[PDB]
Amino acid sequence: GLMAQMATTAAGVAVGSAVGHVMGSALTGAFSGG
Amino acid sequence: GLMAQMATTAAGVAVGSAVGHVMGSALTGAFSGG
Amino acid sequence: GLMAQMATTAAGVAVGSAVGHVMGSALTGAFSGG
Amino acid sequence: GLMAQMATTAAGVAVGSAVGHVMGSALTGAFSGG
Amino acid sequence: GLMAQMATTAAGVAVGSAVGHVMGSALTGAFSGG
Amino acid sequence: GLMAQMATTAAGVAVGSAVGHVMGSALTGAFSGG
Amino acid sequence: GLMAQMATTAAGVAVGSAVGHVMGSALTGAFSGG
Amino acid sequence: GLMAQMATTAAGVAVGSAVGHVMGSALTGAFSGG
Amino acid sequence: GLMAQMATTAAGVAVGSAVGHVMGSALTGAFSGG
Amino acid sequence: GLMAQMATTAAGVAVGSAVGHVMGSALTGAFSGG
Amino acid sequence: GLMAQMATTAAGVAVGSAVGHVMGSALTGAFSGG
Amino acid sequence: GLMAQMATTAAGVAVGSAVGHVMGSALTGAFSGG
Amino acid sequence: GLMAQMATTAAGVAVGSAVGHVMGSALTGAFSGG
Amino acid sequence: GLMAQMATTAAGVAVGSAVGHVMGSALTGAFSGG
Amino acid sequence: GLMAQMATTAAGVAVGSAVGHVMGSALTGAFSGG
Amino acid sequence: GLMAQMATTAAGVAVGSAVGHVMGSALTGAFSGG
Amino acid sequence: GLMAQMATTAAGVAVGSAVGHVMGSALTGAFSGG
Amino acid sequence: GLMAQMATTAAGVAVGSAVGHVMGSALTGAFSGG
Repeated sequence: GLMAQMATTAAGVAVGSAVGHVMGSALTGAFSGG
Repeated sequence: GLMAQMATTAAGVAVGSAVGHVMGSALTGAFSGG
Repeated sequence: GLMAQMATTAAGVAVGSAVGHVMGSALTGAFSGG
Repeated sequence: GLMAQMATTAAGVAVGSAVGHVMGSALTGAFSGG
Repeated sequence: GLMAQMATTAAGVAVGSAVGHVMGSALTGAFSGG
Repeated sequence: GLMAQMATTAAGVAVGSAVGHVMGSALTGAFSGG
Repeated sequence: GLMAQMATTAAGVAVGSAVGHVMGSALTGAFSGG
Repeated sequence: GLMAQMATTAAGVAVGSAVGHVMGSALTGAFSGG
Repeated sequence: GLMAQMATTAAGVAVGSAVGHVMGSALTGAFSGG
Repeated sequence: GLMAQMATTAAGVAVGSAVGHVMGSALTGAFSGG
Repeated sequence: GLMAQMATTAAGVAVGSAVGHVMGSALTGAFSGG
Repeated sequence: GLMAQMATTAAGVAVGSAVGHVMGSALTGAFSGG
Repeated sequence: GLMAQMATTAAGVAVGSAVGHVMGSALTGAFSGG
Repeated sequence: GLMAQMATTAAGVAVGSAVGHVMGSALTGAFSGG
Repeated sequence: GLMAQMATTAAGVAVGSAVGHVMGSALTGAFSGG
Repeated sequence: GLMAQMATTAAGVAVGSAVGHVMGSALTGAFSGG
Repeated sequence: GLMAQMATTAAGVAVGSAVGHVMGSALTGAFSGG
Repeated sequence: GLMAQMATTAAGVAVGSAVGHVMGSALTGAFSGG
């Protein structure tokens, strides 16, 4: 099979932009205030 | 089969924009205030 | 079969915009105030 | 006087998030399909 | 005087979230299909 | 006077995040499909 | 007066993140598809 | 099968932009305030 | 007066991150597809 | 099979830009405030 | 007056990171596809 | 199979840009504030 | 007056990192595909 | 199989640019504030 | 007045890093594909 | 199999640029503030 | 007045690193593909 | 098999540039502030 992700961005003026892609992966994260 | 995600963004002026894609993945997260 | 997600955004002026896609994934999250 | 904007975000798992702030500015944008 | 805007967001799992703030500004936008 | 913008972000797992700040500025943008 | 912008980001795992600050500036942009 | 990720970005003026790709990987992260 | 911009970033694992600051400047950009 | 990641960036003026690619790898990170 | 920009970055593992500062400058750029 | 990563960057003016590629590797990192 | 820019970077493992500073300068650039 | 990484960069004016490639390697790093 | 730029970098392992400083200068560049 | 890394850089004016390649190697590093 | 630029770099292992400083100078460059 | 690394650099004016290649080697480094 075909598994694809696409993301096209166009702008006259851009201040903040971000693109993130995740495919077939294991992500684990922990956060502690103190 | 075909599994696809698409996201097109166009703007004259953009201040805050973000695109996120997740496919076939395991994500685990924990948050603690203190 | 075909499983697709699409999202097109166009604007003259954009201040806050975000796009999120989730497909065939396991997401677990925990939040603690203190 | 005091003019302030605040935005706090916390999440166990976040896929798409964006924050935009505009203060005392002139923004002009134009969009054309073709 | 005091002019403030606040926005707090907390979630165990978040897919799409966006925050936008506008204060004392001039925004002009135009859109054309073709 | 005091003019301040703040934005705090915390997450166990983050895929797409973006922060944009505009203060006392002139932004002009134009977009053309073809 | 005091004009300040702040942005703090913390995450266990981050894939896409971006921070943009604009203060007292003139930005002009033009986009053409063809 | 074919597994592909694409991300095209075009802008007249860009201040903050970031692109992140993850495929078939194991990511583990830990955060401690103090 | 005091004009300051701050941006602090901390993460266990970071794939894509970018920080941009603009203060008291003139930016002009043009884009042409062909 | 074919596993490919692509990222094209074009801009008249760019201040902050970053591209990150991860494929078939093990990443482990730890952060301590003090 | 005092005009300062600060940017601190800390991470256990970093793949793509970039920091850009612009102050009191004139930037002009042009892009042509062909 | 074929495993490839590509990243093309073009800009009239670039201040901060960085490209990072990781393939089939083991990365371990530790951070301590004090 | 005082005009200063600071950028501190610390990481256990870093693959791609870049820092750019511009102050009181004139930058002009042109790009042509062919 | 074929495992390749490519990165092409072109700019009229470039202040900060860096390219990093990692393939089939073991990287270990430790950081201590004091 | 005082005009200073600082950039400190520390890492356990660094593959690609670059630092660029521009102050009170005129930079002109031209690029041609063919 | 074929394992190749390529990196081409072209610019009218370049202030800071660096290219790093790692293939099939063991890298270990330690950092101590004091 | 005082105009100073500083750049300190420390790393356990460094593969690619470069530092560039420009102050009060005129730089002109031209590039031609053929 | 074939294991090759290539890096081509061309610029009208270059101030800081460095190229580093590592293949099939063991690198160990230690750093101490005092």
